[PDB]
Amino acid sequence: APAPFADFAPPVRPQSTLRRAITAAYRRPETECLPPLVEAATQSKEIRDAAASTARKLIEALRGKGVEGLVQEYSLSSQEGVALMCLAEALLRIPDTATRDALIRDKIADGNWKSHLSRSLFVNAATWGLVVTGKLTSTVNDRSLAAALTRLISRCGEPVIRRGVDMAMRMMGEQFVTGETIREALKRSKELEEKGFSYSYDMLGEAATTAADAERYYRDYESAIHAIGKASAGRGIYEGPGISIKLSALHPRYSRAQAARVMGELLPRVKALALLAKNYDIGLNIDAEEADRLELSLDLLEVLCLDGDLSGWNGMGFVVQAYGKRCPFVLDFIIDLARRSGRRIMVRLVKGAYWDAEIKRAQLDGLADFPVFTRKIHTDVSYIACAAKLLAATDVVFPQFATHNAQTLAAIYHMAGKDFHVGKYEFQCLHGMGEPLYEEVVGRGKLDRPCRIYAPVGTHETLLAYLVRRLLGANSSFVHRINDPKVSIDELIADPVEVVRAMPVVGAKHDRIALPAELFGDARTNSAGLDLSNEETLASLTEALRESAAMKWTALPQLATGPAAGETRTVLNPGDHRDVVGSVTETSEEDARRAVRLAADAAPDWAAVPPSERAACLDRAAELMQARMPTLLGLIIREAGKSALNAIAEVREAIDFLRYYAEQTRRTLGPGHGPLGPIVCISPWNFPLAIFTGQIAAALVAGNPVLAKPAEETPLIAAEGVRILREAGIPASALQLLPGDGRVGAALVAAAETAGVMFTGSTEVARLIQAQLADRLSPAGRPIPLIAATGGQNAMIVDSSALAEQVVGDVITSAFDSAGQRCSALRVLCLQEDVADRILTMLKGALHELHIGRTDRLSVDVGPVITSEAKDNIEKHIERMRGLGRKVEQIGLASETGVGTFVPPTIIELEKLSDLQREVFGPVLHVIRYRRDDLDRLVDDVNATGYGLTFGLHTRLDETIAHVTSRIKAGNLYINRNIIGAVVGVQPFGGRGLSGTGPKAGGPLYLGRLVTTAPVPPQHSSVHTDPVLLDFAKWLDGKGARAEAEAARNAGSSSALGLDLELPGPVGERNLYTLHARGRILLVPATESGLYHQLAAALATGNSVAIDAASGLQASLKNLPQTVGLRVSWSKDWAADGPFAGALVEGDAERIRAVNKAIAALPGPLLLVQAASSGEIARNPDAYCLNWLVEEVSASINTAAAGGNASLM
Ligand SMILES: Cc1cc2c(cc1C)N(C[C@H](O)[C@H](O)[C@H](O)COP(=O)(O)OP(=O)(O)OC[C@H]1O[C@@H](n3cnc4c(N)ncnc43)[C@H](O)[C@@H]1O)c1[nH]c(=O)[nH]c(=O)c1N2
Ligand SMILES: NC(=O)c1ccc[n+]([C@@H]2O[C@H](COP(=O)([O-])OP(=O)(O)OC[C@H]3O[C@@H](n4cnc5c(N)ncnc54)[C@H](O)[C@@H]3O)[C@@H](O)[C@H]2O)c1
Ligand SMILES: *C(=O)CC[C@H](N)C(=O)O
Ligand SMILES: [Mg+2]
Repeated sequence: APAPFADFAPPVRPQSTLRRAITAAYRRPETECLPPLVEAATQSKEIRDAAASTARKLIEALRGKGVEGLVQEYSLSSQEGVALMCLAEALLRIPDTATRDALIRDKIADGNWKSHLSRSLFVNAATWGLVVTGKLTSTVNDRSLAAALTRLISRCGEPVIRRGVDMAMRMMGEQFVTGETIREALKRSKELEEKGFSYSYDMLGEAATTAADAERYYRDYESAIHAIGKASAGRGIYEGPGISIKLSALHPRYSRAQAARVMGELLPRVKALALLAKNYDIGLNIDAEEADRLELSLDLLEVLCLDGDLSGWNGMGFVVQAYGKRCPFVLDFIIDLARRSGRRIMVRLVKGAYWDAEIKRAQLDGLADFPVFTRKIHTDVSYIACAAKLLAATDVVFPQFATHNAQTLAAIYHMAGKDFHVGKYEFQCLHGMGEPLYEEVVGRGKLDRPCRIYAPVGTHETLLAYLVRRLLGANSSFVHRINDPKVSIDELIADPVEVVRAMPVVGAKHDRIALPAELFGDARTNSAGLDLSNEETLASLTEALRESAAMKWTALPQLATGPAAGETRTVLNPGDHRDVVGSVTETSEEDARRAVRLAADAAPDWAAVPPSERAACLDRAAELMQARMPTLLGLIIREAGKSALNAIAEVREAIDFLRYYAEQTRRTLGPGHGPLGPIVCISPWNFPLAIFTGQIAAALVAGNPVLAKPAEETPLIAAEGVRILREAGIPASALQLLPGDGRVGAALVAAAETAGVMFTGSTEVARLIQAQLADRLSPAGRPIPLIAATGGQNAMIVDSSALAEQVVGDVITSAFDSAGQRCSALRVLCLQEDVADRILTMLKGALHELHIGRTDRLSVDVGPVITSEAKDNIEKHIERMRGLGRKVEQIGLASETGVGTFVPPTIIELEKLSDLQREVFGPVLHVIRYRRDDLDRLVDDVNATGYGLTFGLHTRLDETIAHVTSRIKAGNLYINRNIIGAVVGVQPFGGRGLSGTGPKAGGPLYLGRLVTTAPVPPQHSSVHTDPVLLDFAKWLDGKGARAEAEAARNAGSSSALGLDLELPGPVGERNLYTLHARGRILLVPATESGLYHQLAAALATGNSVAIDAASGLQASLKNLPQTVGLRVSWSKDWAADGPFAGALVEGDAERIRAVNKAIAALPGPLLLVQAASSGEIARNPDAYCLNWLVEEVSASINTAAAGGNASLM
């Protein structure tokens, strides 16, 4: 068999000294990067004065030389302007100019435009918003825009419509693009080519999703090289036109993880285009993209420049991004490569276009620092220093200075000195934007320095795809400052080098941008990830992973008295059974019962450890796991079948649980919050470290000793987690490990001294535990608390406003990551009928680009399922659907998978959602289509499964967001992003119905469930009072029940219903946390006062009730106000009147036990039950705790989804 990790992530080539200098600078501190940049960018006082003069002379011409004018002519509001442009865009999608004018004249200008024009008019309004207002809104308020469009048409008629159409036509055909086609762009370029300009054409392709998209982009590029070469007609690479390409357009898996495919499949295609450009002797420039593709692209640039088939041509070009901390070392490397190869490489120096996306990515991944600067002035100094380096090597490279900043331009112009010849260097600008400035530079009558115009080419659809990124003209852009008339010229010709030099601390990070580790401020330290695009990281990880596979991992029954003997068997890698991972010794049912007794007898000693010291253990346990992360990664990869990327996330999530529960402890717990006692923690195989650790850390920090029962498939990583927690100071008596199967779990739950159970697993097993536990009562006569986190049937809804490329990406990740073995995984994709065929073609194309196999290779996307039984179960489902006529799409599996348990990613097209009647825990996406008027019915079908865990929605339309998020009943919502990877303390995780009891893991109510008296969580309060509660309290006052009326009003104030908070997280995301009503609560009263207390508790938290008619208390609620009676029903057959969302029970100990057994028999969800005796209701106003009568909802909205980040102005 192949040696573990012997082929994890070998580099494309051995890393030269010059390449190593690049990698070493990836995330270098910003205070280290600047001093050498300032040294390099300095110039004589004489030069700086001449620079500021030239830069002032340029800026004064500009100030002395469209959509705004339209808004003025018709006195449009901002929303009218935006809506008018969306209307124009949709009228231009009408091809025949005469048909269009007839629709305007006879139907639009008069009738409701809403009849004549399956896709909102306002799909692109975020982009038109930028045009009109200069500000970017992530989503579209389509009801506001509809009203504005009606208003402006009813006011001004066909004339305003005509003017909108012509404006949009001019902007889309001549301003945003030089032309719609390359032939048209070439015809339009004649005029400025005569005035001394040159051109390079950008064909607006990028981010291929399928093989078909990449082939299409390739032939687009090929056919443009022909038109450009023919038009060039021998002018050469400096005077004549060239083309610019993006590598992500030519392959659907352009990434370091797929480097072998990139060199074998993408390189040959770039070489064939370059050969064509060589024959016409035109430039071919490789555009720069995200920071994690930079070094990968250098390997393509190296091979192309050493390829003798391309010799004799100096047209190959390459962009370098000055906002990147690697820029000067990249330039050293290129300059040396130009010397070795003898190719005069065309180096286009830009600042960079992905800034806010890079900030968000680094934060999300928990990396050590950013790969770009965080102050714009730092990018300027870097640009000017790299320009000096490039102007010293014009013998071997051709520098191309792409900038619109007049201060940068003047600096470069004077730095280059008096000698110039065409071919020494050039400036560059963007079509429609930079000509005014550079019409003051080009020509013998100005500065006599040439400028290449970068010219987008594309249809309306194409230009709009990333027209937002191109606009971002933000609060720090030179283009934005030259307009702003409160900015003086003296301000605009300020020298960035001298300003940075005289700052108190050179190169300081931006004050308002958090390093990834500091995302949560003083609350806690963020866990740290690893950069799998960093060759140094991959190299050192390769060795640690190899060394992890040599260990003899074991897991034993670690009882309080010491290791126990038992039945021993191997643990095999699910991706290859020949790979023995370790040995597990499993627990006898006798030692299971014995461990509970030792924990019971040791419980007082652990409760007596002060909360702050308990949390301090957890903080030490977090630090141990961060240090051992590489070794833990390797065990999770091989024991549980996970990819390295999913193993990193899992170890982070364990670290985060430990620090989050430690901080929550420091915020809440005191002497009056006593532990429950021994808690049994039972966990699933699919997050074998994270969920394992989170349940145990919570229970322990709340003062409870713990019996940890790991899933039988993943004991080894569990045993390691317990080793670490004990090393951190958890005493052996406080944390005992009991490996084994469901019998060991069932014996622990049943044991006499078990005070609480934390279960994560399947819904049916949680139903068996609930049944065990209804037989039992605590020594105080109350039910044994149960937290059950169970399965999901998670849907995503996509309408015709979504961007297919974003959707396919989020779907492929949500459904097939970890082979779909996430409780959160996407199970049902719901596609609006108009875009269903297009998205499904893309999805299937992207499916076939996934790599399935054993997960000790970075190249693997989808690993094995955990066992042969899981495989057989998943494959039964697939073949059933296949036998019912449903279209089934499956990738092909390589024969190497036969040594493991694999299921291929699978797409199944269903007719109705009720076709699918059970959670299928594998890589199996079901697809259904819906018509837009049936959206509300669709949300019902989603809710009707009974599950309620994760849910996703892709739309740009506020009315659809409002509608859908107010009707879906699920605990974790996701807008315009994937639906997996909830982050501790940011998206507190957990659902409702068949998906769990709550409270949410990694949320502020979790610890309260594990003590006898719940504390008040941080920020847990609400100023809102439920109005039916208030009517009930008045009814009680009317009936003479003064004391109960007062209790009712106190419950109204104590309720946290309506709490609405935003939680700190990464930039580019809004993460919200809210408390809602749970639903209909089953009330089982014994006395009239008991019923009034129960009803006040339920109403104060927004719930309706079903009251046990067998109680005989019907006459205690005569003459209810109508508002309260709407919320009240009576029930004789509890099972018929479900599903309920909780229960309140009054009785003595045996009444409680009987009612509890009858509630556990109700079909459907596990109910969170609270019981109290009549005397407890009288003595304790919190006998029924309001924390468990509300439902937590987490929502995460990707606010960078329109293409940029507004807040990072
Ligand atoms: C001809 C041509 C061709 C291209 C490009 C430009 C031109 C003129 N660009 C885009 C370029 O990188 C840049 O985004 C804009 O052109 C604006 O730069 P200026 O010098 O015009 O303006 P300006 O001088 O106002 O500089 C603005 C720039 O500063 C940076 N910035 C803003 N805030 C910052 C902060 N807080 N911290 C650090 N930096 C900050 C950004 O890079 C921003 O673009 C590009 N880009 C790319 O990545 N790949 C490519 O292939 C191209 N192609
Ligand atoms: N809501 C969540 O946060 C969440 C997270 C992960 C997984 N899950 C769910 O867990 C399931 C997959 O994991 P699984 O296959 O390991 O679950 P499972 O129900 O098969 O097994 C879970 C655990 O319970 C034990 N067990 C089995 N029978 C038992 C019994 N009669 N009494 C006591 N313990 C018993 C097992 O040994 C194991 O430790 C899926 O349904 C998935 O959706 C939910
Ligand atoms: C379920 O398996 C846990 C999944 C995790 N919380 C996530 O991916 O959100
Ligand atoms: Mg099982």
